[PDB]
Amino acid sequence: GRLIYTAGGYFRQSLSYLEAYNPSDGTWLRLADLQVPRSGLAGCVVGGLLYAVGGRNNSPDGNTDSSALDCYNPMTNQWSPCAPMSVPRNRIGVGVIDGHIYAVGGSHGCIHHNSVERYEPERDEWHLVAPMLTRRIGVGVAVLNRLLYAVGGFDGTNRLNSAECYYPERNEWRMITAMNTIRSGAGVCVLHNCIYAAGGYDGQDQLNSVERYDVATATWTFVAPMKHRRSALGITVHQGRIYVLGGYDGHTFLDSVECYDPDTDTWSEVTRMTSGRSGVGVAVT
Ligand SMILES: CC(=O)N1CCC[C@H]1C(=O)N[C@@H]1COC(=O)c2ccccc2C[S@](=O)C[C@H](C(=O)N(C)C)NC1=O
Ligand SMILES: [Cl-]
Repeated sequence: GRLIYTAGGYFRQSLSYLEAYNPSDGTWLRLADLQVPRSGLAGCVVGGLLYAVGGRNNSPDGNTDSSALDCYNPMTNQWSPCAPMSVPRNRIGVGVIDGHIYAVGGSHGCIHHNSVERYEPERDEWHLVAPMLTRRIGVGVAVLNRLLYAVGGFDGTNRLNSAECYYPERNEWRMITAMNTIRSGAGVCVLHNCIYAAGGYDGQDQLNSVERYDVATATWTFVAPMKHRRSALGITVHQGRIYVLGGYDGHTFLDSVECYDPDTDTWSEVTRMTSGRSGVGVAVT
């Protein structure tokens, strides 16, 4: 029984919520709140532990970008602080290779990072790796063939359709085929050896379009669009299906959870979050 965890988010301000959805019985679990509210964070799992990486705490009285790394133990229902990153990273992308967390791009105030750093849970240490070829905030990160892909985002001036690839063994980045659509704040994940980029914002509108990268043909192909246009959505893969959680559609903060079936190329609404929010960190354990 694996659960879909949603951490933080934004609605009126940055949120502390930690909730877990059970796709089998359709139930929601209210877990221990994050010690610090955060939106624009990313979640990941290493060794059955959930990690909440970066983000920003938006409050009516002030905002603070986060360099924090926090660890949640499902067995104890406890958050424990870990070593912080070298810099705050709001609107971050995260990816796991060999139980090591890569924190990719994001912003700190006026600064749009191209820097990337890697966390080692065994040492509780962050180390900078080679920076990306492009500054990317609202970046989608996917791990495919033990390579770390950084997909779309925003560079401080322009929203990107470009994508690049990190080779951990060689410690280097290379540009790959650009997507068909410019996407900042999309849901990026890997399903059946493909990278999916669902939703996002193109500089004008929130998107419902979904495209997938096939490594063999090095091409991006459009698949069935989602029912809702959404940017700042949470995304995950559970039992061979894609789940998109919340986001912003240009008018409202969505509580909608859609599920993608690759066999039928269809999306369906599976549940609703307890409240609408955007900028959540999502992971499965
Ligand atoms: C104008 C604006 O963004 N404001 C004004 C001050 C607070 C901030 C706000 O409200 N941010 C939240 C949280 O967003 C995120 O965590 C996030 C995470 C990843 C990528 C991108 C985003 C942005 S999201 O794609 C754009 C969407 C929006 O345009 N409005 C609601 C008007 N904003 C949001 O949901
Ligand atoms: Cl924000």
